[PDB]
Amino acid sequence: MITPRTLHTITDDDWTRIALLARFAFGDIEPEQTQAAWRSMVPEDATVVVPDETDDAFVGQSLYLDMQLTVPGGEVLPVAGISFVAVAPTHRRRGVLRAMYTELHDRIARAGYPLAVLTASEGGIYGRFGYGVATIEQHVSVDRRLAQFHPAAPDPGGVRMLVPADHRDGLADIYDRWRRRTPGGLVRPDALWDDLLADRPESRRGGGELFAFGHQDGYALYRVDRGPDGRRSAHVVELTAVTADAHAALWRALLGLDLIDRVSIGTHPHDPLPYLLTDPRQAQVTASADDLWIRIMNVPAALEARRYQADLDVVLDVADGFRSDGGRFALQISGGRARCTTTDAPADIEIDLDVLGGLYLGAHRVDGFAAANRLRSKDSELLQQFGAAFAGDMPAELGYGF
Amino acid sequence: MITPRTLHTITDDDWTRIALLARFAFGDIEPEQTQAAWRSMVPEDATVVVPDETDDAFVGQSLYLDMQLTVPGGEVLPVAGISFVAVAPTHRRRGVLRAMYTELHDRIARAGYPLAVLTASEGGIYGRFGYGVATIEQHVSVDRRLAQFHPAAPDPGGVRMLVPADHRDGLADIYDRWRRRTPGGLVRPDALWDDLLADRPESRRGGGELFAFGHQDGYALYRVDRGPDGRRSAHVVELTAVTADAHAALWRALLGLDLIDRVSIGTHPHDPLPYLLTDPRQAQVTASADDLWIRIMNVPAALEARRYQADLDVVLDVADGFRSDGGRFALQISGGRARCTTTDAPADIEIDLDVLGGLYLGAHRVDGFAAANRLRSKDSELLQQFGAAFAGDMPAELGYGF
Amino acid sequence: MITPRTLHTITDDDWTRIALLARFAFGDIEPEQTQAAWRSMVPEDATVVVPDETDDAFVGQSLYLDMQLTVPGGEVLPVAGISFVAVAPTHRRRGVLRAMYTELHDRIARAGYPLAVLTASEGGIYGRFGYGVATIEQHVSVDRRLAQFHPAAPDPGGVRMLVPADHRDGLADIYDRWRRRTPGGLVRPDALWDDLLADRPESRRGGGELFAFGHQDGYALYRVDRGPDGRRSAHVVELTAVTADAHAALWRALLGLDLIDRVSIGTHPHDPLPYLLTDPRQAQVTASADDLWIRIMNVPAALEARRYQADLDVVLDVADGFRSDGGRFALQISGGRARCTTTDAPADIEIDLDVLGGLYLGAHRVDGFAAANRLRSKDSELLQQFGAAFAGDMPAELGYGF
Amino acid sequence: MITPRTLHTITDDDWTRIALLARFAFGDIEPEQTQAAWRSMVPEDATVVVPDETDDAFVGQSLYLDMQLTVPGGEVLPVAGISFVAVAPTHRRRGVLRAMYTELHDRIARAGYPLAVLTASEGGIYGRFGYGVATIEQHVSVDRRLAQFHPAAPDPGGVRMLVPADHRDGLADIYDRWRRRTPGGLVRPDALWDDLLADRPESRRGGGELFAFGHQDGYALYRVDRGPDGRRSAHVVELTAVTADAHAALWRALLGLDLIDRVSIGTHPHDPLPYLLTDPRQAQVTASADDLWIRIMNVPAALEARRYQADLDVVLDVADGFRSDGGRFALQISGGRARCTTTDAPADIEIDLDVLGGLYLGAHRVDGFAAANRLRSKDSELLQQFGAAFAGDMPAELGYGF
Ligand SMILES: NC[C@@H]1O[C@H](O[C@H]2[C@@H](O)[C@H](O[C@@H]3[C@@H](O)[C@H](N)C[C@H](N)[C@H]3O[C@H]3O[C@H](CO)[C@@H](O)[C@H](O)[C@H]3N)O[C@@H]2CO)[C@H](N)[C@@H](O)[C@@H]1O
Ligand SMILES: NC[C@@H]1O[C@H](O[C@H]2[C@@H](O)[C@H](O[C@@H]3[C@@H](O)[C@H](N)C[C@H](N)[C@H]3O[C@H]3O[C@H](CO)[C@@H](O)[C@H](O)[C@H]3N)O[C@@H]2CO)[C@H](N)[C@@H](O)[C@@H]1O
Ligand SMILES: NC[C@@H]1O[C@H](O[C@H]2[C@@H](O)[C@H](O[C@@H]3[C@@H](O)[C@H](N)C[C@H](N)[C@H]3O[C@H]3O[C@H](CO)[C@@H](O)[C@H](O)[C@H]3N)O[C@@H]2CO)[C@H](N)[C@@H](O)[C@@H]1O
Ligand SMILES: NC[C@@H]1O[C@H](O[C@H]2[C@@H](O)[C@H](O[C@@H]3[C@@H](O)[C@H](N)C[C@H](N)[C@H]3O[C@H]3O[C@H](CO)[C@@H](O)[C@H](O)[C@H]3N)O[C@@H]2CO)[C@H](N)[C@@H](O)[C@@H]1O
Repeated sequence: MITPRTLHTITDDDWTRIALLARFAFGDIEPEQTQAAWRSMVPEDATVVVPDETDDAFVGQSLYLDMQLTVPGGEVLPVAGISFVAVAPTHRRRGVLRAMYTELHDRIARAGYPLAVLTASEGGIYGRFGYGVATIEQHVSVDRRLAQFHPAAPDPGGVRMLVPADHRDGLADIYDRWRRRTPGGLVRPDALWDDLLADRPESRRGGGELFAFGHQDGYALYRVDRGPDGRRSAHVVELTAVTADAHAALWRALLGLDLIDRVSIGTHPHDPLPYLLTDPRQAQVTASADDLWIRIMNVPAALEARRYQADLDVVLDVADGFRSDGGRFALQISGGRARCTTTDAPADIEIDLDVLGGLYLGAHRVDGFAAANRLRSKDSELLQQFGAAFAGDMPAELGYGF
Repeated sequence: MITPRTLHTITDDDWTRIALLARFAFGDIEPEQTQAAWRSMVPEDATVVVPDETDDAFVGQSLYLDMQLTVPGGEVLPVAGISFVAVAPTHRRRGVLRAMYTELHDRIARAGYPLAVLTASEGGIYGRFGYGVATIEQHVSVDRRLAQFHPAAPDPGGVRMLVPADHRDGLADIYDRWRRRTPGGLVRPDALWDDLLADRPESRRGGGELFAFGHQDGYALYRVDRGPDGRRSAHVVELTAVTADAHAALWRALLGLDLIDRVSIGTHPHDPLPYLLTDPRQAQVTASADDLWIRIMNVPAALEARRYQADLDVVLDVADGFRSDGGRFALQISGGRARCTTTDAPADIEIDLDVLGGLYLGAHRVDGFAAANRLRSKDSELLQQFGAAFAGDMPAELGYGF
Repeated sequence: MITPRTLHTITDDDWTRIALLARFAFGDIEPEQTQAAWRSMVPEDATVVVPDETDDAFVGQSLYLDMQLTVPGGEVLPVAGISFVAVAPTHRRRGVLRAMYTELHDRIARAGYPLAVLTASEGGIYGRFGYGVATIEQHVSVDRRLAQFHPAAPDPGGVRMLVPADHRDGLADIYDRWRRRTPGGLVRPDALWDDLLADRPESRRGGGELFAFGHQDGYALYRVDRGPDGRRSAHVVELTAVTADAHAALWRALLGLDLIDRVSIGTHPHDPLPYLLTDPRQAQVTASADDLWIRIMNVPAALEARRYQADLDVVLDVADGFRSDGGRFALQISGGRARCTTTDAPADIEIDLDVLGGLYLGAHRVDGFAAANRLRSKDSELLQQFGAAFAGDMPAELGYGF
Repeated sequence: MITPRTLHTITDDDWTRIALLARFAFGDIEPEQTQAAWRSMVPEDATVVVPDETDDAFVGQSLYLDMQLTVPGGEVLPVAGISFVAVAPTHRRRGVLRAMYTELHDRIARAGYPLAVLTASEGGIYGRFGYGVATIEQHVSVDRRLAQFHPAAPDPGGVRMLVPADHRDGLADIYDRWRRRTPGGLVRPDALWDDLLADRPESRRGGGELFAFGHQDGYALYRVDRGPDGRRSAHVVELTAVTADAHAALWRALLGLDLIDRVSIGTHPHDPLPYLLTDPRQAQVTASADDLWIRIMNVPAALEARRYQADLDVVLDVADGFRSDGGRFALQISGGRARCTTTDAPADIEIDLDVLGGLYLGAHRVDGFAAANRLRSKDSELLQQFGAAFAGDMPAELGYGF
């Protein structure tokens, strides 16, 4: 009783049927405008579902969004943004997920995309299907009362107080400038902008209505919120800056607010904030989570489209235990650019598709993977070269979650 | 108007004074015998104090340890380790601290040391003097019952259950082989060993009673504790491993304790553990914090000491605002080795000595300091090269605190 | 080089700038018709703001409300209620505050107000400007199920349960009766009652709709809420009694609710609630925090207005390091009343202006101040006599906060 | 059934009976040396027990310690400190406690004591027996990191660190100088001093070993304590200060412990500590609670021993539902000194014996009692004159627990 039919387009009864299943698997009723916004991002032939005994509702679902992701060196690639994946609580353990994934990857594949990307949702299983953790989110916390900036620290001022809803075109532009300069940057449709700034109480979790700071080269969205204390603290929801001074002047404004005791952000790994303060201990790094996951769908494409931090000439055997996207490729990186030729010479390096996925925005070291035999070579030193080559120019940051 | 006094040698009465201040200053301190080992490690003319208006106990105290740190590429350097620094709460008011630091650091240079090192005390100002954070601890924490090793991951066995005090010599040179390999490695006199494996109730601190896992190329000391819940959790006091075989093996043993709920450790930034499991989410990285602070006491000595990761030719002006260990240097790095001579040439890159110290073990990135003007160049990729070169290839781990 | 600017009258696109600033600066934006009411209370030429270089929103703002304060002895003085003072977290450190406070106080002075009053908010630098804490607020928690009145203790009854809104006038009259009897007493404009009984969800925390109790001489507003447990307790929001029996009878009421585990109230220091029980231990006193602060603007005006508890023939040297309302005064107090007149004699007692302020409503002892050398006299008993004089019969208590 | 007998002295076998019953009723068995300390204090014919059927153990116990309370004006009286009151939880609800108290209070009365005193515990019924709350213990905490002393504030200097053990005499001497100035000052026998510095761990509340700060005119005693999250608060157990400076100097000391995030203390109502800080808000009053309770045994003797702050000539009717120590009394106060003789004329103020005991150290304001009818007079300004007379120059602080 398992066959998946790929929706050519998402009718209003299909979406209703999907927002039912999705509601069970993900929690709240993301509001009408938020999902419509999401629905608008779905290329056609991009929704694989599995119906029930009587085709009244769905008992499995998936889809990818049509996205454009920046990779190191600056190129944008179109990526397939896998999401709204759910199998009914009732039908699990009967292999619905796998069936539906194969069909969605053959659709993702035929539709052209070089990379597939997701965020991890609880209970998901991703490694064996070839997805690796590509970016890291690091929650960092500053007690504003004791933080005090370093002498050398920039102090560019020129930060306006903003109503975010009134500067859609303004913000969205700042974001775009950063997007083009930062790996992990997704393009964000006017749809989502419209929907973010709206400040739906629903999507709202973690504070009240939305405050915003503005700079010619950056902006910051944050919410205030009280604890059991009475004592409030600020949570930064997005802080996007395109110049160092943007970034600095914003952090300066943020620790400006006398109302609040702490400010926390969910940032990327090497954020400059601590180095801005006289003493790094004043900023308090308190978690490191996975953010963006990545299945490389077409090796040569993906590997050539990005730039490299060291030079390397090697044959690379990619294991793929789900599809046939691997094989042996000849990686040849010359002045930080690659030419990734299909081969059947012997290999220098064996790598599982999920770990090629992960290295890819330069967020990892071969150290963990190698020591875990997901990254093999008779030649210890070459494997260090490989990692250096794949290391990132700039710290990856996913633009937004999906 | 206050002059400090260098003690040619620390007497029983001195030490009593020193112990008394350091108790008020650091909290009811180590046992008598731990104190005895630290004392053991203080060379001559290495103690600076500000005597009380009449000498009973001191108003100000500082000394340094004779130590031996490992730098990248395995060279070992003698380093001065600034410990038991403290100003009696009754004189934190009047500039005692700078007085001692000036004298103590004078002493440290008269003695030859290329580096001064310390771990941070609450209340200490540090970069002012040229100490920068040079290594990092991530607090990783795995939920045993849900963790799961990767199918790929090595399962070498080789683990012996241990009573720790009973293989003091064995453990001790596993740790040496490690020390010799890892940047950050402090030598560890047997005085310190016998103190730790003595496993004293006061110096137990956070948990129950040391357990040990032994292995031909690694050990793991841990303590179990249970809190209000009724449920236990292991905390790893130290895990030293020389092979990735030792490490996997040790970690397999660790996540084998049915007794245990979570297993916490305090380790370096790019630890194999999460890569060893099927889903990097099973391991939960929580907090990242400073470990080891460095002040470079002799730029050419220390710069020539380690090895590097790109080539580099640059003239470096190094800004010290405490002593005069500053100045313009030719930094010439090829094939890893560096030649660093003093010069009158115009500088390509300015750098503040406290950030030169931080970068010294390969720990950070340039982006942060650059962003804050603690590191400048009109050429923006000269910087990117400089950084690229100072980077490490073994994550730096401070050997123990002091 | 900043010149501030007085708004002779508040515009609509003036009130817009002010709310926006205020929202950035005090957490939430209180409901519209809350703002409407306050703004209703701002007299002419009583708003001081600082425009941006652009002059689009405000980067500094402050204003006073014209009010009506009761002092020891029942006299009622007009008082500048300093409110909404706020500085954009962007132009911080630019000392706009001194620029504004200095104009806003010239205004207050021109207007002829004897006192200025405020409630404190985070970051507020207040003593520095001659403000002093003038009333104290004790929080109290009775656990109903073990509480029980004393045998001797009044049981008048006469408490109706009310719906708050419907007896707006009735409430208002009762309040007013209290006000004229109780130093601390602010007049409450009808605008404000309306907004109070209105009970909009947005400035309710913590609890639900607003329950109430009505005695001929007293009333009690409160909210109930489920906490974590989730067991319920009642926050008394405001309880006003003119006679001991309304006090008794209302407390009786409050403690007879059943949902309730405990009843909590913020109230003044010598509240007879605990004296009303068989054991004061039933009535847990939780905190003691600042409420109303006072800056004496016209020393003679203000001193003369109230009346006193001891006699006193002393020469006062009020010290003011912000403005110039200092000087030496012959303060002679005979049987209640004081004639304070400016003079040239040397001093007996010297006294910082912020101290005179806090001492004004009686709720301090001179001991603390004297110890700090904020209250200096060479004559030891003179000081203790000053205290004697400035004490008061009715415990001071602010009417409501702003 | 119940017939209490009054031990002439305590024999070693009698003490074990009491230590037995005490453990059941109080939990920790105070170390041997503690118990001896108290035994030391128990005078002749001062122990009252009820034995059980076999006459092997006791099923009800009580005694009083011979003590020395300091009352207003600085005169010391001998007071009977009721201690160690127990009833076997087996024989509770049989009237054991009233029986025991009645005889204990003749012993006290016939002994010649004008005051019984105790620190309340458990349940703890105390009102009816004539005991009222006499002194108050307000808990204060200071976030050390944020607190600043007011510029005006003494910085007297003069504080040393100590091993408090090695300074018992000079400590006790300072304590003595304080005890004779402060109402509530108990005399502290060497035995007790010896037991406090004994620092035994099974009587150690609020931290680890004892720290000391000594001044010639005061000392602070505190423990340090580490929270779940590894940050230390330091809790003062005793801060005895004989002059203003010593008080300033010691706080100035305490707040200078970089180790410590907050300091806390259980102190008296009007301590100067918040007044010493530039903003009183950095100090936080966090509880207010009963300390010492008092029963007046002999009204005339007691009222004559203390001094007063006003004058009055009144007939005082003292209620008493447990003994007949009440009566009507001519109370005339002038010069702050009172003569009090029995009189048969008719009364102006009728007073419960609770509230005379409670009002005795000048703690309370009479408004509370009067509202609750435990204090009564027609003439409403007579109550007011009574209270005014009964207030106290020095804030009262119990010397130590018992
Ligand atoms: N594949 C899992 C996905 O889970 C989704 O649910 C959400 C979450 O799972 C995901 O949360 C990500 C988290 O994975 C991730 N490890 C870290 C990240 N901080 C979170 O994202 C969060 O931060 C960014 C703000 O910059 C926002 O874009 C996002 O709304 C917010 N929830 O962001 C998704 C969108 O808010 C979808 N319900 C589902 O379509 C999809 O399948
Ligand atoms: N100069 C500053 C120093 O502060 C010191 O303070 C002690 C602690 O602050 C320091 O603790 C460090 C901590 O700062 C640091 N941020 C991280 C580190 N993990 C802790 O160290 C801890 O872990 C290591 C191994 O992990 C152990 O060997 C060590 O005993 C343990 N305390 O280790 C020191 C000794 O435990 C000393 N009191 C003193 O010698 C010295 O003045
Ligand atoms: N300068 C502080 C001013 O506070 C205002 O904001 C609020 C707070 O400052 C103020 O809070 C005060 C608090 O300061 C104060 N130290 C103690 C008091 N418990 C609180 O007030 C609270 O209690 C009283 C009744 O008990 C209520 O009337 C009041 O609405 C309530 N918020 O009550 C105001 C709410 O009406 C104004 N936005 C602004 O003028 C400025 O922030
Ligand atoms: N309640 C009756 C008494 O309780 C005693 O037990 C102890 C406690 O009751 C009493 O604790 C009191 C507390 O009741 C009291 N109402 C408030 C006070 N904070 C506590 O006292 C505490 O702080 C004081 C300093 O103020 C310290 O001297 C003392 O170590 C500490 N116990 O201090 C007593 C001894 O430390 C006796 N076992 C008993 O003889 C006696 O009947």
